[PDB]
Amino acid sequence: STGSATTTPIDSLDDAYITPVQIGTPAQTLNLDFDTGSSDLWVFSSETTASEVDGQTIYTPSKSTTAKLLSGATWSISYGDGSSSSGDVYTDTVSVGGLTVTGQAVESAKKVSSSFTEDSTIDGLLGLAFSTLNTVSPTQQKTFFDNAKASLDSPVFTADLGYHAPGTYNFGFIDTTAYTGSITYTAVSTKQGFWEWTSTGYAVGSGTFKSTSIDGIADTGTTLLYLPATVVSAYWAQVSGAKSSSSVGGYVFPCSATLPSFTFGVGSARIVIPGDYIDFGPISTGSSSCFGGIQSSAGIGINIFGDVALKAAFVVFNGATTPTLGFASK
Repeated sequence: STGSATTTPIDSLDDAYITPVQIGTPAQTLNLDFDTGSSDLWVFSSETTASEVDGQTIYTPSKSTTAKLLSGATWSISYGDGSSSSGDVYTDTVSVGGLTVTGQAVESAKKVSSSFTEDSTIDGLLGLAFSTLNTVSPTQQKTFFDNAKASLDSPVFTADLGYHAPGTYNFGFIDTTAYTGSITYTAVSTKQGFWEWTSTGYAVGSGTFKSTSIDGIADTGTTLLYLPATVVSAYWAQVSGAKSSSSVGGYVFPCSATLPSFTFGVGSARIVIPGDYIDFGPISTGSSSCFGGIQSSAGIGINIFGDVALKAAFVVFNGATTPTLGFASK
C-alpha cells in the first residue's frame, strides 16, 4: 500500500504545517501537525476541557462505530517549546492520504496548554519519531508509521515541505519526480528516539564550506533551524545590524535586510536554504525588527533541523531494519 497527502502551512510564515487525517467511522477529518520529533498521535476531542478549545475541530469517539476505549491507558507529553497535553486513549481506524491503519492509538486530550488552545488551525499532532518515545502508559503504543510499515510497498515516508506553499507527505514510495539530482542517504541513530543524524558542515552565503560534524535531528514539528552558537554567530555576522536579543529570545535583524543563504552538508552533498526562508517577519506587528529563522541550540541540548532546513529538501525517512535519512535538492 501507499498514501499521499498534501500538507499546508498554517500561516504566511510557515510556522507549522497541517495535514488532513481521517479518524473513525464515519470519518472525522482533523488537521494534524505531522511531527517527526515526537511519537504520539493526539487530538482535540469531545473530552477536552471546554475552556481549552477555541476553534479546533474535535474528535468525538462516541460517534465512531470503530472506536474502542483502551482501558486504563493515559498519556501526557511536554514539548521542547514548553507546551503540553494529556488525556486518555482510544483505538480507531486512521487514514492518511488513502493509507489506512486499523487499531491505531488515538490519544484523546483532556487537557492542552495555552499555546495549543490559542492555535485554532492545529487539531492535534501525528508523531513520526520512533515508537520508543510514545508516552502512553502502562502499555506504550506504536506510531501510525510503525503500524503501517509492514503493509507499505517500501518501509519509508517522505517529507516535501513547501516554502510559503503546500507540500506533500508520502508513505510507502519515493516520488522520483519530486526532487532534482540524486538522494544522498546518511546514517541515523535511534538511541534518543529521534531521526538523529550528523551533518558534514555548513556554508554562509557564497562563503567557503566549513567541514565540521553537526549532530542533530530531522524534526518537521519544529519551525526553525537550531544549530551551535558558533555556527549561528557566523551566519548572523553576515547581516548588517543583526544581533541576539535576550528580551526577544533570539537573533533579530533589520526587516530591510536581504538575507544570505545557508548551506548544510549531507555526506558529500549540499542542501542550500535560500535567504528568504530564514525571514520570520516582524517580532511584533508593525516592527522593523524581524525574527531570524536560524537560532542557537545552546539552551536546548540538541541541534534541530526543523522546517527551515527540511523545506529546502526532499527528505526520505527510511524505516528499514537499519533506519537512514535521505536528502535531495528540489
